[PDB]
Amino acid sequence: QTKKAAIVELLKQLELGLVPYDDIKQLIRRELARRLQWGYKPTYEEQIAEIQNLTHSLRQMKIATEVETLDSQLYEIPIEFLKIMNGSNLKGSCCYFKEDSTTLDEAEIAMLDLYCERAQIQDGQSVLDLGCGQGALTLHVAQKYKNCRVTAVTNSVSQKEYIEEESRRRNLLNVEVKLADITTHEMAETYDRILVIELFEHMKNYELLLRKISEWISKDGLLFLEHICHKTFAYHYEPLDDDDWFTEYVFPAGTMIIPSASFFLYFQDDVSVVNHWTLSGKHFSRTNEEWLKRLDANLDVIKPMFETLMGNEEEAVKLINYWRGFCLSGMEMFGYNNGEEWMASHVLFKK
Amino acid sequence: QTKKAAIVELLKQLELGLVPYDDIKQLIRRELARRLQWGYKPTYEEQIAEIQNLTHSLRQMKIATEVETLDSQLYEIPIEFLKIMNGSNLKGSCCYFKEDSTTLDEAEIAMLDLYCERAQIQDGQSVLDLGCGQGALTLHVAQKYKNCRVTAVTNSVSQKEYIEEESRRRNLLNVEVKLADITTHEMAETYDRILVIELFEHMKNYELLLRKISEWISKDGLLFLEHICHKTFAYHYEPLDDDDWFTEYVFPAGTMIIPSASFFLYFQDDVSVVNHWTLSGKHFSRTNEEWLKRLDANLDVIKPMFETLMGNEEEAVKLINYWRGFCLSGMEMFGYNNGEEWMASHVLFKK
Ligand SMILES: Nc1ncnc2c1ncn2[C@@H]1O[C@H](CSCC[C@H](N)C(=O)O)[C@@H](O)[C@H]1O
Ligand SMILES: Nc1ncnc2c1ncn2[C@@H]1O[C@H](CSCC[C@H](N)C(=O)O)[C@@H](O)[C@H]1O
Ligand SMILES: COc1cc2c(cc1OC)CC(=O)NC2
Ligand SMILES: COc1cc2c(cc1OC)CC(=O)NC2
Repeated sequence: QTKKAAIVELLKQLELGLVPYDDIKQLIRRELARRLQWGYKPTYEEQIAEIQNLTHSLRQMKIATEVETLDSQLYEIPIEFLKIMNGSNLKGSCCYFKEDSTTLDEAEIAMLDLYCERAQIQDGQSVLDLGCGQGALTLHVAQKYKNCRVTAVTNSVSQKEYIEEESRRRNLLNVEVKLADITTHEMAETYDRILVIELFEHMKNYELLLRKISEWISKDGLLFLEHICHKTFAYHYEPLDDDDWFTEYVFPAGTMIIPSASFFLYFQDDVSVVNHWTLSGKHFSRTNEEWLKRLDANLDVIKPMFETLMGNEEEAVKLINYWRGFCLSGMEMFGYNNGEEWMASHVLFKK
Repeated sequence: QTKKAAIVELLKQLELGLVPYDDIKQLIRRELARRLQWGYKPTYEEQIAEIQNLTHSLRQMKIATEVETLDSQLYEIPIEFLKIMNGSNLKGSCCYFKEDSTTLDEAEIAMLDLYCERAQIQDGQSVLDLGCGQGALTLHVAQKYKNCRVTAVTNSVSQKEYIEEESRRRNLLNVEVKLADITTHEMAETYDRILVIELFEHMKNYELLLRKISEWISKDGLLFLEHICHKTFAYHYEPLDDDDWFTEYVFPAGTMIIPSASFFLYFQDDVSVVNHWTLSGKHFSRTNEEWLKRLDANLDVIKPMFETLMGNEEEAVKLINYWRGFCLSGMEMFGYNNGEEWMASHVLFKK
C-alpha cells in the first residue's frame, strides 16, 4: 500500500539528488539480487525452457515497437553534453579496460580495435554500421582503413549530422551516413561487413531483423554483433513487481531487452555463427564509472547547459540526476558479482 | 520522390561551384562504386554474354549518332583556353607519367613517343591521324620525321585552325589537314599508318567504321588505336538509374561509350590484331589532375576569357565549373582502385 508510495518517494529523492551515491548503489544491488533470484531456476530444464519461451514469443512480434518514443527520451542528446560525459570518440557503448591504468579514451580505442580484429575488417572492404551512434566506430574504421567505404545508419537527425561534419573535419571521404529507421528500412545495396553495436537490445523480433540484415551481406561477408547480456537467463526489462523501481529507473518501459549470452544462437535461420566471445561486465562497469566522474567533474559547465536546454533549474536537476542514475545503473549492474553476472557478448555471423 | 529533387539541387551547386572538391570526389566514388556493382557479373558466362549483347547491338546502329551536336557542346573550344589547361602540345587525351615527378609536358611527350613506337612509325611513311584534336600527335610525328607526310582529319573548324598556322609557325612541310565528318567521309587515298586516339568512344557501329578505315590502309600498313576503357565490361554511357547524376555530368547524352579492354578484338572482320597493350588508369588520372591544377592556377586569366566568350558572369561561372567537373570525373574514374578498373587500351591492327 504505502511502500508503493515509499517507492514514489525514493524516485523523488533521486530526482532531487537527495540520496548519496553509496546509498543508491546499495539500493540498486538489492534490486539486482532480486532480479537474479527471479532469473535463475532450480533445475536446468526450466532454465532452458525460459529461454525458449522468450525466443518463441519474440518471433510473433514486430521488429520493434518503441520506435519513435525511441530516442526522443534518449539518443537525441545534444552533442555538446556527450563530449563532456563520453570520451574523445563519443562511444555510447561498452569500452575495454585491459589494465587498472587504462583511461576512458584508451578504453574506447581498445574496443574499437577489438571490433576490427574480431570482425576481420580489411583495407578494401565496404563496412556497414547499423546504429552508429555518434560514429565512434565509423570514424575509427574510416581513418584506419582509407580504402574502406564505411556507411553509417541512424534514425537520429543529430547523430547523422555530427558524423558528417566531424568526418569532413577529420579529412575523411569514405564516411557516408543515411537517415532511416532500420525497423522499416529496405535497401538494394550490399556490404562486405556489417557492424551492429548494442542495437538489438532495442529490437523485438530478431528473426525478421536478422533476415533483413542477412540480405544486406555480401557473399563471403561477415556480420559482427555486440550486445550486453546476462550469462544465463534473458528477459524483457519490465518491473519484477510492486517493489521493482530499478528496471524503469533509466530506460522507458518496453524499450529494452536483456538477452542471455547464448540468445542469438537460437536465431540462425539466415545467418550462421562462426565465432562467439563473451566479455567481463567490469569493462562496462568501469565505462559508466568514468562517465560518472566526468559529469561531477564538469557540473560547472553541465548545469548551465541543462538550464538552457530546459526552461528551469528544477528540471535541470532532474536531468543531471537522471544521467547519474544512468551511470550508477551501469556501474552496479555490470560490476555485480565481479562482473560475472551481467556482461557483454560478441557474435560473428556469416551468410 | 525527394531524391530526384535532391539531385537537381546538387547539380546546381556544382554549377555555381558551391561544393568543395572533396565532397565532389566523394560523391563521384559512390557512383563509381555503383557502376562497378552494375558492371561486374556473378558468373563469367553472363559477363561474356554482356559483351556479346553490346557488340551485336552496335552492328545494327549507324557509325555515329549526335555527330555535330557533339561538335557543338564539345571539341569546338577556344584555342586560348586549351593552352592554359592543356600542355605544350595541347594533348586532349591520356598522358604518360613514368615516375612521380613527371610534369604534364613531359607526360604529353611520353605518350606521343610511345605512339610512334607501338605504331612503328618510320621516317619514310604516310601517316593519317583520325580525330587529331589540336594536332598534338600530328605536329609531333611531323617534325622529326621530316620525310613523313602527316594528314590530320577533323570535323572541328576550330581544330583545323590551330594546326595549320602552328604547323608553318614551326616551319613544317609534312602537315596537311582535312575538314570532314569521319562518319560520312569517303576518300580514294591510302596511308602507310593510320592513328586513332580516343575517337571510337563517340562512335557506335564499329564494324562499319573499321571497314571504312581499313580501306584507307596501304597493304603492309598498320592501324594503331587508343581507347579508354574498363578492363572487364563495356557499356553505353547512359545513367544507371535516376539517382545516377555522374554519367551525364560531363558528356552530353548518347555521345559516349565505355568499351571493354577486349572489345575491339570482336571487330576483326576487315582488320586483324597484331599486338595488344593496356595502361594503368593512374596515367589519365594524373593527366586530368594536372589539367585541374592549371585551371585554378590561372583563374585570373581564364575567368575574363569566359566572360568574353559568354555574355554574363553567371554562365562564365557555370563553364569553369564544368571543366572542373570534367577533370574531377577524369581523376576519380581512372584513378579508382589504384587505376586498375577504368584504364587505357592500345591495339595494333594490320589489314
Ligand atoms: N529503431 C532504430 N532505428 C535506427 N537506429 C536506432 C534505432 N533504435 C536505436 N537506434 C540507434 O542505435 C544506437 C544504439 S546506442 C549505440 C550507439 C553506437 N553504436 C555506439 O556504440 O556508440 C543509438 O545511437 C540509436 O541512435
Ligand atoms: N564524328 C566525328 N568525326 C570526325 N572527328 C570527330 C568526330 N567526333 C569526334 N571527333 C574528333 O575526335 C577528337 C577526340 S578528342 C581526341 C583529340 C586528339 N586526338 C588528342 O589525342 O589530343 C576530337 O578532337 C574531335 O574533334
Ligand atoms: C544502463 O546501462 C546500459 C547502457 C547501455 C545499454 C544497456 C544498459 O543497461 C542494461 C544498452 C544500450 O543500448 N546502450 C548502453
Ligand atoms: C572525363 O574523362 C574523359 C576524357 C576523355 C574521354 C573519356 C573520359 O571519361 C570516360 C574520351 C575522350 O574522347 N576524350 C577524353
